[PDB]
Amino acid sequence: KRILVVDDDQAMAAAIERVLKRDHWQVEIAHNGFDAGIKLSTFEPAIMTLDLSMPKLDGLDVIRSLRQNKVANQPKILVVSGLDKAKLQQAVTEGADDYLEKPFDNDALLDRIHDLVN
Amino acid sequence: QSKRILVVDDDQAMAAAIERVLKRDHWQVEIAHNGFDAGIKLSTFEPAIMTLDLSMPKLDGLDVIRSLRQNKVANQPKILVVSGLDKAKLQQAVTEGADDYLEKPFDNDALLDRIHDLVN
Repeated sequence: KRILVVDDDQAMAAAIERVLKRDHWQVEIAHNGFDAGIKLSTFEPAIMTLDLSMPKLDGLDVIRSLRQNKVANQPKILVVSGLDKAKLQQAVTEGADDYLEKPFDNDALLDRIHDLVN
Repeated sequence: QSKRILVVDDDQAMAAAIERVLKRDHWQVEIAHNGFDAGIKLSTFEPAIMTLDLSMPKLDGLDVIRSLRQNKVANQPKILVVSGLDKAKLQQAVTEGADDYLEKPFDNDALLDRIHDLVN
């Protein structure tokens, strides 16, 4: 029941955290790649939400590095789409498990999360 | 103690030149070009030393140092900060916990002196 939220947008990351805390999830937030990298084995989560509109983080390369470094505890990757769609389609192709598109409901978030583990 | 060094730098050529000097000096080297790879390799490779470039436009070296302190990572490497124009960022990195620094441009033997000083 551990969830890592990766987003540079602190207000959005906080808003995501609130909805997950209602649905009884333990949340950690990373605003950058390094912190996301560390928390992947320091917090050791089951699902990682990964925002694809981070100017200083490329989601594709996160997915790439995950499956090409033979990392243990490799979580389910829920990709959060926005401005781009070529990025989104090749993130799922690269190895994102499921996605959310802008805009998404709080229920659409939790149903995506529950479909990912069950 | 080990001979493992993680070189963190987005400049592929600078990271390759650092790696060449360390390899020739009998160190085992991995490279990360971005923060996520750096953070992943810190677990999977467990370096004794991490060299951290302060001129990475997508990585703030202060965030790396603070993330290591705040998450309380086991078996942390010693951090050699590699600094460019921003002198205030250099001093901030050192005060916040960087173990040593190296100012760019540097010679091969200046790199080696720092690396050897961290392990001695």
